Amino acid sequence: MKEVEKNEIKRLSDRLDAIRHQQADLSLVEAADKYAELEKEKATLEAEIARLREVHSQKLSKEAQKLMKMPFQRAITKKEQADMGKLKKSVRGLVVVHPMTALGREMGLEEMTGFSKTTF
Repeated sequence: MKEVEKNEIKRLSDRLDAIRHQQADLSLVEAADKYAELEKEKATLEAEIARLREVHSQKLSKEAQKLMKMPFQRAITKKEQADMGKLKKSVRGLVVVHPMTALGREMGLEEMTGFSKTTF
């Protein structure tokens, strides 16, 4: 489905990036005005996108936030790692997140993790 949502995060990023590079060219000495307002525009851009990303921190993501409040869960031993195929099917579709992947690096995971609504 793709959703195109990723294009929007790229957009607001390009906005702030262009602003701080614009303030790279602008010194606080030569632009004790233009640089200062751009600091304000920045300050509010942040405050906004962080008000948004506090909604999206308290509720980190949809899936993520529910993975955190899951009933039956763990980080999977090498024993059930070798048996991933019999592991995931018995649970009736388990949810498994890898540590070295970005999602696992960000949520803090140093081990292969699993999660479900069903026992395992």
